[PDB]
Amino acid sequence: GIEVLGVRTGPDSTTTIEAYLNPRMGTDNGFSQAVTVATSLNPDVPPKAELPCYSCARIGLPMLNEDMTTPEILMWEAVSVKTEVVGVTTMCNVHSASIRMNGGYGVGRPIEGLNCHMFAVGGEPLELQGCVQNWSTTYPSGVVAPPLKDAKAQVLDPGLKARLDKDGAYPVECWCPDPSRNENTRYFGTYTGGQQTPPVLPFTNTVTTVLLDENGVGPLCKGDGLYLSCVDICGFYSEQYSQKQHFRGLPRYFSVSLRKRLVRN
Amino acid sequence: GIEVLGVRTGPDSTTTIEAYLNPRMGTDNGFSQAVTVATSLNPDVPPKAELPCYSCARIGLPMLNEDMTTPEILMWEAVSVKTEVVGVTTMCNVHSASIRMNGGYGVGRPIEGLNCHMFAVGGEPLELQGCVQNWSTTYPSGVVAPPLKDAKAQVLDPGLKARLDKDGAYPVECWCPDPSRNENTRYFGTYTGGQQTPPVLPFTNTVTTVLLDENGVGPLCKGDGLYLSCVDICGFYSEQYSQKQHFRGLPRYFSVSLRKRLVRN
Amino acid sequence: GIEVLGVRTGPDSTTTIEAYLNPRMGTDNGFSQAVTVATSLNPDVPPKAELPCYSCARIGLPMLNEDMTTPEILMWEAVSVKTEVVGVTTMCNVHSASIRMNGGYGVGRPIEGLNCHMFAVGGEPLELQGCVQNWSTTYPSGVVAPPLKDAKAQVLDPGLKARLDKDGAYPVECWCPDPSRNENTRYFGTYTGGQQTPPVLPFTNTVTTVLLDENGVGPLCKGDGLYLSCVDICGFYSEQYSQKQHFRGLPRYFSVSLRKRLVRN
Amino acid sequence: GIEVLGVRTGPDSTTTIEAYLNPRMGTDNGFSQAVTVATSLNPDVPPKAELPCYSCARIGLPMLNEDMTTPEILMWEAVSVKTEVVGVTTMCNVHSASIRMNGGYGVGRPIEGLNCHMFAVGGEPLELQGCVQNWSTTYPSGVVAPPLKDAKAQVLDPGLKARLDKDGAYPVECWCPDPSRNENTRYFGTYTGGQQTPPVLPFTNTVTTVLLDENGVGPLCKGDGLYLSCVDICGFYSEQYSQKQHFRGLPRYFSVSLRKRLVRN
Amino acid sequence: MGGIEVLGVRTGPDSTTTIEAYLNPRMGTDNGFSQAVTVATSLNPDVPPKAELPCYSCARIGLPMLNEDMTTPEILMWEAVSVKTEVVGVTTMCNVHSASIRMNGGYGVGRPIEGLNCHMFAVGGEPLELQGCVQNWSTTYPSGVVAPPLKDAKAQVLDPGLKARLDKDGAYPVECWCPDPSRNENTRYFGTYTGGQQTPPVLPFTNTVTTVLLDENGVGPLCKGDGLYLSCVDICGFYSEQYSQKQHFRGLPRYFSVSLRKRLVRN
Ligand SMILES: CO[C@]1(C(=O)O)C[C@H](O)[C@@H](NC(C)=O)[C@H]([C@H](O)[C@H](O)CO)O1
Ligand SMILES: CO[C@]1(C(=O)O)C[C@H](O)[C@@H](NC(C)=O)[C@H]([C@H](O)[C@H](O)CO)O1
Ligand SMILES: CO[C@]1(C(=O)O)C[C@H](O)[C@@H](NC(C)=O)[C@H]([C@H](O)[C@H](O)CO)O1
Ligand SMILES: CO[C@]1(C(=O)O)C[C@H](O)[C@@H](NC(C)=O)[C@H]([C@H](O)[C@H](O)CO)O1
Ligand SMILES: CO[C@]1(C(=O)O)C[C@H](O)[C@@H](NC(C)=O)[C@H]([C@H](O)[C@H](O)CO)O1
Repeated sequence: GIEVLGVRTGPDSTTTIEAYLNPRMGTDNGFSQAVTVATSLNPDVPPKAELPCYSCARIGLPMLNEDMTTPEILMWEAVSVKTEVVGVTTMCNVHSASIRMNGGYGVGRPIEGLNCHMFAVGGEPLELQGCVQNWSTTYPSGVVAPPLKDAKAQVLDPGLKARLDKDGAYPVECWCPDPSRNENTRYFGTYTGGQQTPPVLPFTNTVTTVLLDENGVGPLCKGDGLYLSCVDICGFYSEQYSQKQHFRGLPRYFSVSLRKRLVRN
Repeated sequence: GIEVLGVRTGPDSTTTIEAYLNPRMGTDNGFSQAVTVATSLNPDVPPKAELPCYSCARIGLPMLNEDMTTPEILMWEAVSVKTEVVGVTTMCNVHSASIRMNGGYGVGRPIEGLNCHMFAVGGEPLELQGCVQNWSTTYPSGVVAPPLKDAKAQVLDPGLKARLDKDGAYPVECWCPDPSRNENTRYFGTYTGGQQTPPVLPFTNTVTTVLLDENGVGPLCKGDGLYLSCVDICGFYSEQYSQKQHFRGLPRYFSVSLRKRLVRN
Repeated sequence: GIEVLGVRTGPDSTTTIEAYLNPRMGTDNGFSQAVTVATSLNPDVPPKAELPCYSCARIGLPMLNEDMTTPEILMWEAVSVKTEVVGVTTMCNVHSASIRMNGGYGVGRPIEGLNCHMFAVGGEPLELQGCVQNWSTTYPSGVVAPPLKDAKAQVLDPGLKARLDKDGAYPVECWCPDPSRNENTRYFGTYTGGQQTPPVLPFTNTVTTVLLDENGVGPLCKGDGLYLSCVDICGFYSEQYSQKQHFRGLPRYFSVSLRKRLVRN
Repeated sequence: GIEVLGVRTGPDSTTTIEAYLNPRMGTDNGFSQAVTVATSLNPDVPPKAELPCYSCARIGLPMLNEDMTTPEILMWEAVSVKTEVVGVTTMCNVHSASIRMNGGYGVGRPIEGLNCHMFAVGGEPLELQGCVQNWSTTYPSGVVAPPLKDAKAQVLDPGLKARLDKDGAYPVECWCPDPSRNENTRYFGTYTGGQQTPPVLPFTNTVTTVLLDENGVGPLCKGDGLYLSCVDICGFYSEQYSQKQHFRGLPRYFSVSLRKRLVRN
Repeated sequence: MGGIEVLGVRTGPDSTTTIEAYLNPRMGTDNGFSQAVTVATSLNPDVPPKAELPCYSCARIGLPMLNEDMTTPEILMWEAVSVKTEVVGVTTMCNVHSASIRMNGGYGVGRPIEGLNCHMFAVGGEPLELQGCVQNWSTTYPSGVVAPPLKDAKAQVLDPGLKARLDKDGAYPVECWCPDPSRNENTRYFGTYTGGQQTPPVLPFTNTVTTVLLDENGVGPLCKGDGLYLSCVDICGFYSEQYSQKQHFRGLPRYFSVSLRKRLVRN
C-alpha cells in the first residue's frame, strides 16, 4: 500500500533503539508454575500460570511529521537488528535442586527439552494465526486465545486472526506468526522438539540481521512506533523431589538501527 | 515441447498468488485415526483414516489468451515462492493428554518422531512414482495406490506412475515425486526418521525459493492453472491412556510470484 | 594420459542420459534376507543374501566417431548429474509388521539405523580398494571379495584392488572407492552409523552436482560407455515377532548431462 | 567516545600477542571438586570449588604515547584472532576410572554432557550482566556474584552489572556477557546442554576470526592493555565408584594480530 | 615463513609434483584395533598397556632433491599447495555380522563400530609440534610410548614445559598429546573430536574435496631438507565383543594426495 521514495540522510537521520523483553512463561521471573497434564482431551484446562506467552513492546520513536497532510511524509525504517538471548550461561547450573543424573549420585539435569525461539521487528504489531493442538482445550481467563468452535482450529482456519497487542497474554501454543500478513514485520522462529533435547544457544555481539526486503526496504514504523516481539522457551526445569516440570524462558535484548525514509502520503 | 520466448513486462504483467493447504493425515483436522499395525506382512490392511496423503490444489490464474490461434501466446511463469508450515508453535503444548515424562510426574511428550516435509510448485500436476515398503499391503478403497503385482513395487518399477490430481487421496507411503518427469514442477522434500526424533521446524517470512531452472525459466502454467502440493508430517501424538499413536500434520502457506511469458503456440 | 582439446558445440553435441539402479541388499526387492551374526570372529560366514552389494551400470552412448584413426577423436564428457534416492516416502510406513513403540501399543518402528549412501559417475568402472572389519570372515560363493591372507586387509593393503564390473556382486563391507585411482570418476559417499539413528534423506529435482575437475574437464567416456555406481542403505527393518533385522535399500535415479569433447587420439 | 582516524602503517606498526588461559572449573587443574546438589531451592549453597568461573587476563602491549598531550595519539587495534581449545585429544581417554559402558564390561565413559565455550577479545574488561537460575542461591565467599534481592535476577535486572576484572572469581552460571555494553570487546559464545551430550570440539591452526566492526574498526586497547576472556566447559567426568560428577574444562590459546590506529586525543 | 624470506613461485616443466601416500592406523596393535581396553578402578594406579593406547600415525616422504649447490644466495623449496585426503575403509562399518553385541535383545544384528571419534590430518615441511596434556596426571604411561613427564596436575591443563615433535609413527599416544597451536608455523593441521558413548560416526568418502594449504600470504608449508611430513589419527569408535562385551578402539587408514610447486627462497 505504501509508495516508498528515497532514504532521508543528514544529521539526526539515523537512530539506534536498545530494549530488552523479560520472558512470560506464566509467572514473572523466568519459569512457568509446575505444568499439569489433562488425562483426556476434554476437559483440558491449562491454568494461565502454566502457559508460556509471547513478549512484546512498542518503542516510541522521535516524532517526524508536524503536518500529516503533505503529499510526502517521513517514516522511521528499521534497517538491521542485533539480538541476543540473555542469561544463556545460567544453564551451566547443575546444583539448584534438579533430578540428579547417574541414578541420584551425579549432578542435576540442566534445563533441557523442547526449545522455541522467535524474534520479530516491525512497524506495527505482529500479526498472528490461531492454531491449537486440541480444539477441546479450555484456555484460561487472562489470556487471549482463538475461538474454538470446531476441530479446524487444529489446522488452518482463516477466521482465526489476531494482533500481538499485549505482553504476556497471547499463549505461544495457540498462536503463530501469520505468513499471509506481516508485510511490515520480519519474524525469525525455530522450534526444536523432543523430550530431553539439548538446548543449543549462541551468545555473541558480532551478528547483525538485515531487515531490508527484496527491494531494499525495511519495516516502516506507523505512528512512529517500533514493535518488538519474541519468545525464548529454553526447555524444562525438573523438580528433584516431585519431578514436576516448569517451562524456563530467558530474556531477549534488541538493538535496532533505523533511518528516515520518505514515502508518498 | 514448448518454445519459450521473452518475458512480457508492463502493467498487470506480474501477480502474487497466496494459498494454504490443510493437511490430509487420514482425517480432516490434523491427525490420523489411531494407527494400527499388522502382525505380519500379509494380511496388512491399513485403513484409509490411518494413511497420510499428499495435499494438492490447482489455483485458477487470470485468463491470458481469449484467442488461442495466434502463432505466440502468453503463459504465467512461476518465478519464486515463499512457503511456511503454519501452527509450528502448537507443538509447545505439553498439557493435552499425552504420555507424561519423568515416570508420569512431568509434562506430556510433545509431538515427535518421523518428519516428512515436501512442497512443490508446478504448471501441471506433480508426477508420482509408485514405491511401497510392503508389496503385500492391501491399500483401502478411497485412496489411489499403485498396483502391487510383485515385489518390484518395493524398489523402482517404471510401470508404476501417477499424477497427484486429487487432494487427500494419494498416500505418502506408496508414492514419491518422480525424478524422471516433473520437467514443469519444482519439488523440495526432506525425511528425518527414527522413533522419538525431535522435530526441527523453522518459521520465518524472510526466505524466498527461486523456481527458475538453469535457463532462467520457471514452471509454465498450462491452462492458466498453478499446481501446489505438499505434505508436512511433524511426528506422532501418543494418547496418555491407550498409548496409541496418531500422525500429526500441519497446514502449509504458499505465496507464489508469477510473470507473463511469451511462448510459441 | 589423454590430451583434452576444445568442447565440440552445435546440433546434437549434447545429450542427457537417464537411468535408475535398483538396490542390491542381498535379495532383489529392496531388503536383505534376515541378517545372522557369528558368535566369534572365526568361523564368520555371512550368506550372500545377507550382504548388501554396490549397484552399477554401463550405459552405451551414441556413436561419436565416423573414424577412430584420425589424430583427434570425440569423447562424451559428463558435465553434471542430478541424482535422487527414489521411494524415500516409503519410510513413512509404520503399519507393515515392525516392532511396536510405546511397549507394543504405538506404531511400528520405521526403517532406521546405519545409513551408507554413495553415487559415482565415471568414464570407466569405479576402482575399489579392499578393506574388511574381520580378516577371518568367509565371504560366500557368488560375491567378489578381496583375498584375506592376513590381518592387513583390516587396514590398507595396496595389493587388494578391483574394478566395480558386476552389479550386485561386490559387497559394500569389503570394498570402498579407491582414492589413489578413479582419475576418470567422481564419487560422493557418506556413512552415518549407530544403532537406531534417524535416516535423513532429501528428495528434490532442483540440485545439480558439477562433475568438472579443477581444469574444467568432466569424466571422459572410454569406449562410449558411461559408468554409474551407488549404494543406498537406509537402515534396518525389524520383524515384529522374531525381532530379526533386514538391510533396507532404495533405488537411485541418475540424469547425466554430457557434451562432445575433442581429444588427441 | 573515541574519534577513530587512519591506520598507522610502516615498520613496527603491527604486532602479534600469544597467550593461554588455564581453566577455572573450581580447582586449579581442569576439574571442579565433586559437584553437590541442593534438595530444594533454599538452602542452595554451592561451594566455590564446585563453581566454574570465567578465565581472564590483561596483556601489556608496547607503550605507544610517551606524550599524551598531542591532539592525536596512537592505540593498538585488535584486527583478528586465532584461538584454539588445547588438550581436546585428552577426551580419547577411556581408561582413567570413569563409569564403564556395556554394564561394567566396556571402556569408561568419556567426558560428556553440557558444553559452554566462550572467548572474548577487547580493549577493556568484558562487561557482564547478572542472571541466575535460582535467586535463592547462596553464592560462596571468594567469588563475585550479583546481589540477589528478588527473583528478577532470574531474568534481566538492569541493576546487576559487573566487569570481568579477576581471573577464576566470576562464576559462569551467574554472569553472561552484557549485549547492551561491550562496544570495545568482541565475544563469541555457544552453549550445548543435555545430560550425556557428545562434546564436538575442533582443533586446527587454519581459522581466523576478524574482530573489525561494521566500520572496519577493531577493539582499541585502552592504556595499551589487551583483554582476553574465556570459558571452556567440555562436560562432566563421572567417578567409577561414587558416580559423582566433576566439571571438566580445557585451556584456551589466543594469537591476536594488532595494528597501530590514530585517534583524536 | 619463520626465518625464511619467501620469493617467487618457480614455474615451467617439472616445477610441480603430486605425492601420494597412505598411513595405516596405530590403535595399539598393527591391524586397525586396540587390544581389549582395560579401565583402572581409581586414578592411581592407572596403568594403560601400550596395546590399548591409540597413537598418531606419521611419515616423512622424501621429495626430489632441489639444491645440489646449497651456497647460492637463493635456493628452491617444495611448497605444499593443497591436499586431497580420504579415510579408507569407511564402508567396512556396514558390517553387522562379525561377532558384535546384538541389538533387539540379542535377536537383531551386531552393533556397528560406534562411540567417540577423533580425526586429524596434518601436512607440513617439518614434524608436527605437540603440546602435552592428559586427563589424569597420575597415569603411568607404558614403556614403548613417548608420553609427557607428569610431575604435577598442571599436565591436565596447559603446562608450557610439555612439548614434543611427532617424530615416530605409532609411539605418541593421542590422549596425552595435541597439536601445539603456539608453534606449527610450517604445518597445517585439521582435527575434530566428537565424543559420547554410542555416538554415530559420520564419515564422508569422496575424491572431489581439496584442502588449500596456503596461509594468509599465499604461502604453503615449505619442505625443509626436501621432506614432506604427513600426520593423522582416525579413531572411528569402539568394537564391542559379543560375549565378553569388552571394547576395542577401531581406526582406519588415511590416504593423502599432496600437490607441491617449487618456491624460490633466500638462502
Ligand atoms: C486438580 O486441579 C488441576 C490441577 O492439578 O491443578 C486443575 C488443572 O486445570 C488441570 N489441568 C489441566 C491441563 O486440565 C489439572 C489436571 O486435570 C490434573 O492435574 C490431572 O491429574 O487438575
Ligand atoms: C481389529 O481390526 C484391525 C484394527 O484394529 O483396526 C483392522 C486393521 O485393518 C488392521 N490393521 C492393519 C495395518 O493390518 C488391524 C491389525 O491387524 C491389528 O490391530 C493387529 O493386532 O486390525
Ligand atoms: C544356522 O546356520 C547359520 C544361519 O543362521 O543361517 C549359517 C550362517 O552362515 C551363520 N552366519 C554367520 C555370519 O556366520 C549363522 C550364525 O552362525 C548363527 O546364526 C549364530 O547363531 O548360522
Ligand atoms: C554436606 O554438606 C554439603 C556438602 O555435600 O558439601 C554442603 C553443600 O553446600 C551442599 N551443597 C549445596 C549445593 O547446597 C550439600 C548438599 O546440601 C547435600 O550434599 C545434599 O545431599 O551439602
Ligand atoms: C590384570 O592386570 C591389568 C589388566 O586387566 O590387564 C593390567 C592393566 O594395566 C590394568 N589397566 C589399567 C588401565 O590400569 C588393569 C586394570 O587395573 C584392571 O582390569 C581393573 O579391573 O589390570
